[PDB]
Amino acid sequence: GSAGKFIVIFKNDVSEDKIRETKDEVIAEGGTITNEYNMPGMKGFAGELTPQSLTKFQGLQGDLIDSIEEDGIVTTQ
Repeated sequence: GSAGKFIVIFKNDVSEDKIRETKDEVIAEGGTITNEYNMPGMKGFAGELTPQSLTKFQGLQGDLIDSIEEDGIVTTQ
């Protein structure tokens, strides 16, 4: 149902529980998770998102999301 899959990342400040939270927030909210990124210095994840969830961590960005890459609202590939 989502608008597709997305890939967001969190700065190197965000907390651990926070990560699981934000992600969980999407799980409960709407978006889902299919994969995650537990790299050294890189804390991100990949899964299903939408335009709604975006605005969520889209505005608060900078102090939460380091990089956001939407692949749902692409159309015409």
